[PDB]
Amino acid sequence: IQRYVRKDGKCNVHHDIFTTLVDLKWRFNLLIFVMVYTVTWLFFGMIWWLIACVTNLNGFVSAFLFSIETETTIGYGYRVITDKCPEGIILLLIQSVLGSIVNAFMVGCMFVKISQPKKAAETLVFSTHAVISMRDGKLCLMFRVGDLRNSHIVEASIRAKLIKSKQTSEGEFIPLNQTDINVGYYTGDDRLFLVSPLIISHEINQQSPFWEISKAQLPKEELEIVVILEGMVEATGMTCQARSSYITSEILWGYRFTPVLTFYEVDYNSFHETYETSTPSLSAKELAELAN
Amino acid sequence: IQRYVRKDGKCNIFTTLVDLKWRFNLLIFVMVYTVTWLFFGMIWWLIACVTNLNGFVSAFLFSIETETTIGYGYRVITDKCPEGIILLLIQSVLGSIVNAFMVGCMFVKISQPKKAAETLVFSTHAVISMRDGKLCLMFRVGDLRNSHIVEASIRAKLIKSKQTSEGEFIPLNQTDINVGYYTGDDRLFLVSPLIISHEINQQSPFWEISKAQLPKEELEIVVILEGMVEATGMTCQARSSYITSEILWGYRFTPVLTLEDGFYEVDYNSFHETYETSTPSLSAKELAELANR
Amino acid sequence: IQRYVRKDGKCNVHHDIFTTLVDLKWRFNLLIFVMVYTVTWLFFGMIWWLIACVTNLNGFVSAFLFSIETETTIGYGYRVITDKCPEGIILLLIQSVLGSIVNAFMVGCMFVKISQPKKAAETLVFSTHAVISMRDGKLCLMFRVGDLRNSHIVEASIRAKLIKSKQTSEGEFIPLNQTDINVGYYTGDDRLFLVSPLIISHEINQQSPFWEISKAQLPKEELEIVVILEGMVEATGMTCQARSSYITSEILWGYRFTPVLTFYEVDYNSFHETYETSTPSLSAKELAELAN
Amino acid sequence: IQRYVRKDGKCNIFTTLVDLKWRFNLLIFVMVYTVTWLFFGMIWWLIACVTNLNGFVSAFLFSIETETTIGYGYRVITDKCPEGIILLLIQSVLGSIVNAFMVGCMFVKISQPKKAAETLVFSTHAVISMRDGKLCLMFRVGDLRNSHIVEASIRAKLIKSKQTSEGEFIPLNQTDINVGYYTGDDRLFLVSPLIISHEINQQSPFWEISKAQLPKEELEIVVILEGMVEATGMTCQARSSYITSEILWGYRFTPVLTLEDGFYEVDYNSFHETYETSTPSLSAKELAELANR
Ligand SMILES: [K+]
Ligand SMILES: [K+]
Ligand SMILES: [K+]
Ligand SMILES: [K+]
Repeated sequence: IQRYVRKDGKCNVHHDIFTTLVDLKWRFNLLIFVMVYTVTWLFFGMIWWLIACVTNLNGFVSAFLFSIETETTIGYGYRVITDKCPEGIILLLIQSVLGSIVNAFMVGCMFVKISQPKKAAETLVFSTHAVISMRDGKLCLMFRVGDLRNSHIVEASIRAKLIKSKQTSEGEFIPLNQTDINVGYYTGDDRLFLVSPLIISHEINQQSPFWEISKAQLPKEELEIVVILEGMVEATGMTCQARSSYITSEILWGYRFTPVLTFYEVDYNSFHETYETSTPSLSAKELAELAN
Repeated sequence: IQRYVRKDGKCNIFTTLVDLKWRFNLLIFVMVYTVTWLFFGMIWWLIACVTNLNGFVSAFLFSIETETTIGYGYRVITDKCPEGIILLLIQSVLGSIVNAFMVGCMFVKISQPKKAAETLVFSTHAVISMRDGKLCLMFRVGDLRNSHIVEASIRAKLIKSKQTSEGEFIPLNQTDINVGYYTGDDRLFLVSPLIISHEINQQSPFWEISKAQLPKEELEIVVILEGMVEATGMTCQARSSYITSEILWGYRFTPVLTLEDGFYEVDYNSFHETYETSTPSLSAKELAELANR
Repeated sequence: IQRYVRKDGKCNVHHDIFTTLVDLKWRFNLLIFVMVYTVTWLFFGMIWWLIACVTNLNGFVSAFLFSIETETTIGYGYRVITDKCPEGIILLLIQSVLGSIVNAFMVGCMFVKISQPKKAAETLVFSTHAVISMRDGKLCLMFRVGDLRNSHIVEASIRAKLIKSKQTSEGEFIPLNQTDINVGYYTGDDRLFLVSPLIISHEINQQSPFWEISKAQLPKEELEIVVILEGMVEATGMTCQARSSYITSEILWGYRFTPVLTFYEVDYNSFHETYETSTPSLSAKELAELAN
Repeated sequence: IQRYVRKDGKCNIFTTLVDLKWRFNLLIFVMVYTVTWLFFGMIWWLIACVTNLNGFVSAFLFSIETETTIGYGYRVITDKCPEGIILLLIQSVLGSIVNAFMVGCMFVKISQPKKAAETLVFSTHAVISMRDGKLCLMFRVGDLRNSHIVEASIRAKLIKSKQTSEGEFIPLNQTDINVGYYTGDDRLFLVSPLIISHEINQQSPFWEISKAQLPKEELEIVVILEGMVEATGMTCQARSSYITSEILWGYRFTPVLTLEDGFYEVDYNSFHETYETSTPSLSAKELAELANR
């Protein structure tokens, strides 16, 4: 049994032309466009030849240069239009109208491909390990988060899902039952502001799915913490998502994050790195019972 | 009377054009252009500045070649008149306005949020059965697309008539169904088709409704899903509705998740399918009293 | 002392070029554009005349037709470009680049003006009177809401502000102190779905600013209920706002809305109309005290 | 060390271009076009299909007239070569890509959300004083524009260092300041400049901080306001920051609202202004203990 979300953000789960085109390399992309235009010019060029209104046209090649010069609106005036036919005068209209729509679509896509905010999502980095340790009387599940590029994407919001197999009192099996892990939702502390990389901290309370799990129970647990971080880029109001996961073994008990902060200079080497201090090995449940 | 939202989610001067079908959208535009070319072509003829123009037809080819900015140079402009030099300006400016309406209509017609979430599907039925002691109304949602949805989120309303103690009748009362609102669990991480659960508690409009009352009842659950397309800046939306007959009592969804060679296989044939299980005939209210004693 | 928000949605309170242009009539709008283009053609036409590379140009008028034919990219070829000068060849570049930006800006605006969702906000209608009456044991402040056009804008969300003069224990005067009136926020019942016109219902509870006010107290009260309704149009994901107000005298005690529903045919005449039934004249506070 | 957000809200291949100043934005583009015209012009010369072309300069005017789609017809295309007929296609297609980047950069550069809320202003100072028994941190926000903001909403974070009982130091702890989140009162109806209030209760990071501690403290309040421009589909945003010295203790905002002939007059000179009032020297915590006994 392997994981459901990989550290980078791909799902290990199998099943708008714009959204097709964005996922395509420039190799393949440039190519869509050239074709889409040629096939219109081929199509319309063939209709001029079916119309033979035309000036200086001698072969197949001559009708092409016109079709293009008409649709692109160049019109050198070596190949002009006359009045002797009804059919050619009206084709030019249907062409120039359609030559507008096909253009708009292509530029719409061309923009959507370049506008895509998928690039900004790359510098968004998650810590490699999640750590459970004590923090102000309470046992806290913690992980780091931030951006590798300082300028853009400071505003964001974190959420976390917990995926585990489940069986109900009634016996129904829920394979990937997810429940939301509170990373600051009720307070508005999940609305992040990534000046620097921040430690996101889930407080292990009575509502926490980690309530009754101790240091010993932990590795003997088949759970996965999915982490979704979505933020708005600084130069553009366009927002992008970023995911990483944490399987059971990826969570270190008794550990605490290595502070990356030292003018303010941010040390990106220490980012993923963690250290352990003396931390109770007990479930947050039993710690709270003995606290009372 | 009928429903208000169909299974496919559809309900029962610029907006007018984007609401139209493509087939017509283009047809209107063709007219819209001809009528500008007719109008402006007629003004060139009223101006007769012109070169090689002989009849009505000749002024047209110019009007078009001017507005489309082709200009073959068989029909050029001279200087002898004031009127023609300035018309060309008013034409070329107005030729941008018309163009903008078209591209405007494009961008909008395509990037509408119904057309983005077309890959999001809702299960054909809702089901009412027991989950961990609580009676639950459930339906299934799923993305066929691998292109995930940013800030995906579920919500549902119940459209049923009701009457107050004071004798006030509300013909089409709407009360929101909780589908994870208070916990955050209504913000979906939607990869595998999820089974959304409304826990029929005290606050549920389904609190008092039993197995034998279910068919006799007259109501409509509307299910709405809004996120953002990961790749575009534009929103996606998926609606669906469950009328009283599509809400199966005492049934469960067939699991769509299987482990197949370092990957998990989702069977979308099983997506809609449901199976019957032993489930109480009482309302969630009446079960609460039984368990209370 | 008059109101702060008028029934239509204007504020009785005194104090991006796109947002300037949207508010302008087509009379004035068409006009901005024509000017913006002429002034570029005048400017660039004058630079061709400063350059005198040119073919068949005789007066001021001749340089204009070129400047236009170059910027609009027409180029009839009665006025072509030669090679004898460095200056003209490079101007054409600066023109065609700037002739792109000035165009883009104009079409950007032209779209933003037509795309404006201000029109859809018109058919959005509010009831003329707000009514306080009993509804399932509880005293409820109620008002109607809906769209005059059936097709578009069914999804919306209601919120309500309450504006009243205020003075703190410490003596600070807050002239237009607003507090949010719960019209279904905590439940998600404020997320409307306007199949038909709906009665929005504020439950007068211990949190309600109308808690301690009875039928007698009501007219002797200097309060205003601001009502913001914002919804997304059906054909376009573009969303628009719509406001109406309710001053103290606009709220009828003992009254209940006339049901507009009777296939389903919606009776838009009865929309604003209301009727009174036997309703307790007591503050929701004292009614709850005697209920216990 | 310095702040992270300035008073004006600004902090301390495509995104690279939209982040640039206009002056440069255009300059880059001029190059971007010349280098395409140079490149393609050189391919026409490598092709030498051409009419009236004599030197290097002649191939340029064509390359441009072809890419810009001008085409004067002094330099036309013939049929004798295969190579030239097909280059023109690759050129005219690639001439759209470059154009799209430019318009792309336009649309984006202008409709960025900082540039929309430029009319939203924040008060220069924050103030800490008493309101209806509760100690309150307040700041003022205001729209100079009459064009209102759809779904306007306030939020604030406090950037202060702290240390846990277990000896864990958090260099730049962020804890959200409540400015109406739980009630809905953080959704602003923003016409008149509002005085946003954080009630310094048990949950406030300012709970324990007194008058004499205030200056000695090292923290940063960040204030963020997001709504939508009523007229455009695009978002607007206003940031500002209040460093420890901009938070006046025991002060109050001067009222900006006056009744003047069937209308109300807002004085924006008074917007930023504050006045001192008798206010306790204790923390909101210590006042709570005094009142408790
Ligand atoms: K052209
Ligand atoms: K041309
Ligand atoms: K020509
Ligand atoms: K031409």
